[PDB]
Amino acid sequence: TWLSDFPQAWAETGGMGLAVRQAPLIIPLKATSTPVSIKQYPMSQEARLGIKPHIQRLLDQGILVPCQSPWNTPLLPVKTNDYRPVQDLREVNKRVEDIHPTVPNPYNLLSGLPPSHQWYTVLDLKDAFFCLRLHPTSQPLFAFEWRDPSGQLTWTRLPQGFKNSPTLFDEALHRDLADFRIQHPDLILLQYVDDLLLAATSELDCQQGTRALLQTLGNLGYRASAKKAQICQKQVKYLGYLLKEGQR
Amino acid sequence: TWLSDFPQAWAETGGMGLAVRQAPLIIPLKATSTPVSIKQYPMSQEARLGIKPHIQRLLDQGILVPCQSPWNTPLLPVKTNDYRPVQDLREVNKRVEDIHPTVPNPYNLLSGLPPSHQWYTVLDLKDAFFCLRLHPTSQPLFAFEWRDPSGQLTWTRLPQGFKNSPTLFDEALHRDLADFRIQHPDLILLQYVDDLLLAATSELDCQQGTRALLQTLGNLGYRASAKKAQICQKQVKYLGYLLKEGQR
DNA sequence: CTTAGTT
DNA sequence: TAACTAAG
DNA sequence: CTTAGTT
DNA sequence: TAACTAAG
Ligand SMILES: [Co+3]
Ligand SMILES: [Co+3]
Repeated sequence: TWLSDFPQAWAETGGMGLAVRQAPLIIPLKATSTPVSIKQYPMSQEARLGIKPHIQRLLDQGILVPCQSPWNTPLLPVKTNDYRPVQDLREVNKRVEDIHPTVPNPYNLLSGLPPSHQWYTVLDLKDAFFCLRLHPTSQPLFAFEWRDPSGQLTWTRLPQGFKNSPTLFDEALHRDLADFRIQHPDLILLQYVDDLLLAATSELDCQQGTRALLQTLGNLGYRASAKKAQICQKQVKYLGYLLKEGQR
Repeated sequence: TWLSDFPQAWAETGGMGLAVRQAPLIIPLKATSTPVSIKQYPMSQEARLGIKPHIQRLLDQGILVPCQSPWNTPLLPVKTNDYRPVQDLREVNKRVEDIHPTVPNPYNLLSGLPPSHQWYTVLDLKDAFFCLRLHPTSQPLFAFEWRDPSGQLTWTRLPQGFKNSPTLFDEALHRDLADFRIQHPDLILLQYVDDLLLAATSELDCQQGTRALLQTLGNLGYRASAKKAQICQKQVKYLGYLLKEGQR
């Protein structure tokens, strides 16, 4: 009943997330930056047809909305022999002011894992970035032209490929789990963007903790993949390392 | 009468030099080195004809002599639209043990020039290397095949292109002028392989010094170019620098 | 002649 | 990874 | 589509 | 100074 007991925590049975606690972000520009409008490349009818179902959803979910901006970047058809929209935000990235990296690199992250905690739970957050709202004055930065034969659509949430997206989500989630960290000082919580690791002393403290977290997460607005989940094992796969009794 | 007063000091009127004080050198090998015999490349009759007059002289002067060695390197025709023998000692160089560089680089050499000494004399030594005898056990290293349609000829003096030749001549001449340096402490003598610089306080001390040196050199066995000579000036050309009142 | 070393 | 030079 | 960066 | 890749 791991799934039944926490409906709002899993993407499979929680719909879509929304970090309600987090104010919509602004994307500060470089003092030199001016809009760039890149024309849309043509696109096979098949490609454009495989991309419509995504543009349709995110439009109903209010993640995409129409707009009218001087910023415009191209959209892409990419093949898993299926299609999925991919925006080319490289020219926008060049113009966005950089932020200080806070995401610790995986090695130093795992350093702070006491060997005493041998009961692991691993969760990846589903559509992590969309959980973070964009402030309207920043939304025009990622507009893109769309048409199924027109005009511009942009994002209302932190988008795929925005160079600062992983750092910003990290700062957001660390903020939002600050409480949890305090409510459960016997547990060890590891944070790398969207991938989490919870380690405990006993299989008791692990399950009880995995519930406290899965509840904390659903309420706060994020969603985890019930598929790729790994609940209360002594052996889990976190950020490419294998964890078997404290090794790797 | 600069020329008349010192016949044995100038190559023009002193024939050929011979550092009589210096024992014939040995060329120590690398512990790994074994002879290499490189076959002679063909050679236009014109080239070979322009090279015969040199091979003829150095044979009469006893600088070249016949021999029979496992070492053999190629001889070269080079164009000044005239010919002059040039040996390719590169493969022998690879096999000769290196020696510690003692030749100071020109910058640091000129550093020790007191501005008080503004009266210069500059001399280049003619056929410097041939003034140094080779020990017979080392001579076979630079053999080369010669024929005016055969067999090997080698050198009895330090040869053109031997990688250690300039350092060895420097050590030799510094040795041989150690006395002079002491006999004339008011003069400044500068040594770079074959190019010398003598600087003095007065034009008196310069001329008197240039005589003491030109005599010291002739007796010891070296010869200077009376052509390219520069005697008692306040402005001379030494190792590419211009010396005008202590500048450069 | 070959070749050590160069955007 | 495409010759080109100066030097023996 | 483009393009940052690689013996 | 000859493309070739992965990534947006
Ligand atoms: Co160059
Ligand atoms: Co690679």
